[PDB]
Amino acid sequence: GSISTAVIDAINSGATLKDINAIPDDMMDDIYSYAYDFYNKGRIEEAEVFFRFLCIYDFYNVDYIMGLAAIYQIKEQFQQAADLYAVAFALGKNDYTPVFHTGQCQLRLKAPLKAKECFELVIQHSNDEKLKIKAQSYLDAI
Amino acid sequence: VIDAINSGATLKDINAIPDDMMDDIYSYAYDFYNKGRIEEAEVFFRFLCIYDFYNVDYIMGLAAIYQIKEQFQQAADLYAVAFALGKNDYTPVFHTGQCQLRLKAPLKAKECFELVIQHSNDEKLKIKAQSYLDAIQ
Ligand SMILES: c1cc2c(cc1CNC1CCCC1)OCO2
Ligand SMILES: [Cl-]
Ligand SMILES: [Cl-]
Ligand SMILES: [Cl-]
Ligand SMILES: [Mg+2]
Repeated sequence: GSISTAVIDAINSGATLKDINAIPDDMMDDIYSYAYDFYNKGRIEEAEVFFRFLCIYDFYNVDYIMGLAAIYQIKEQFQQAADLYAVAFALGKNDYTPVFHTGQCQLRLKAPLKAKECFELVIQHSNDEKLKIKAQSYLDAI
Repeated sequence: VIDAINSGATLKDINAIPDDMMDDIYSYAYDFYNKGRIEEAEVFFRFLCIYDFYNVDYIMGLAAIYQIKEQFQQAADLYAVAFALGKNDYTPVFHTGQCQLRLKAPLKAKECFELVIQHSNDEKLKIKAQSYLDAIQ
């Protein structure tokens, strides 16, 4: 998966495609919009390939990581999604949506204590009042 | 092994080396590190991360090696993976902040140390993070 690629790239420490600016920003933006065109039409497998492609080229990009994590969550690959949401959070820091979705994933993974901590984190630190209501609704059920 | 290469799995997933032997190799990697045998520690931590990319302590060991060698971006990259995988541990975020300072990105560094202080339950780590924050202009 995308995380394995990132680690192998770091181990080998050779030149990557991004290191040589092999795909310009404007082309990456286009491929990202094509990925969502597929996603929005229900073509989830093609969207997944396009987001994997984006994450091979530029893994440490919140928008690419969040798109892929969403696909994994829909596909009920909850651990893979949670792992990617955590990468997105560590890169973004100020957006608590990846924490909220991780909490959803942890519930499905039968880890309610982890899920509770995720949702409490949202309520304490997010300034998105609507996200906080959603998180509280999950807390009410645990 | 070839199947794991062709199917993306880890060597750990197929129990290619016994558990206690891997423990020994990790200990030897750490011995090299503590003795300043950085070239050998790097080989050993790379070996460990090839064996199990998903092991947070293996990743952290290689990231520390890269940080010592002043490959600050490469260290920061691994620290982001180490965070995402690990068990509510903000230590990789703290070291990312150090890396960002060395990369002349003090606002990114500040956000790292602030994240540690807002969400870590490691009091000693938060003390260190605050000392860096106190110093950031
Ligand atoms: C912190 C960061 C995250 C996250 C979830 C968390 C919070 N976990 C709980 C807090 C105490 C331990 C369990 O999902 C994305 O990134
Ligand atoms: Cl938020
Ligand atoms: Cl580097
Ligand atoms: Cl900066
Ligand atoms: Mg508030």
